Amino acid sequence: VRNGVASVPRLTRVTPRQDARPLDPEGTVLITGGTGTLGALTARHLVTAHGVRHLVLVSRRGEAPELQEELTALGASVAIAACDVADRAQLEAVLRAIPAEHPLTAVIHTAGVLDDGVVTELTPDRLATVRRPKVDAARLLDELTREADLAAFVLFSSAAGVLGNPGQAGYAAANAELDALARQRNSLDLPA
Repeated sequence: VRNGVASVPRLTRVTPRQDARPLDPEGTVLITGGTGTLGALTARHLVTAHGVRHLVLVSRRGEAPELQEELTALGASVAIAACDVADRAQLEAVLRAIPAEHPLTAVIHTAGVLDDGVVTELTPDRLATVRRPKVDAARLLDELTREADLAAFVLFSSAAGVLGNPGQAGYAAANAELDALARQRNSLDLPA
């Protein structure tokens, strides 16, 4: 209910507009959780379709030999370091390790851990744990890369935050906060 008028949320079909700024091929793109299946898929998509030969993967383990070799074969030089995207100092160090000759051209955020639980079984620790590597990590990416040459700021939210899924209240909160941060970045005219 805004200014006396009530409205209801409905999903409407969207015809995509081809107005977004294209990515710079000879730059680097950040992909959080690249070692994961979603991160590896996004990295392969960026290498194949967009022809990007520089990629940085941020994950807890910090290693992904199969994707590293796959992107090395295709000609993409990939630098991976052990860093949680939620933590500040490690993320700053990793983004400092990005070569000056290949600035960060785009940001992709697919980091996510599932701790699904019912409300009667819900505790604040689960909320903090689920919102750290997804919401706080995206906040850190927006905070540090607000000056960089960004054309894509991808946030891998889930249907729990929009449609609603039983037993995924913290996950839904994280997804909706990701949507809110993306809207905040878009209102600034930064890509999101």
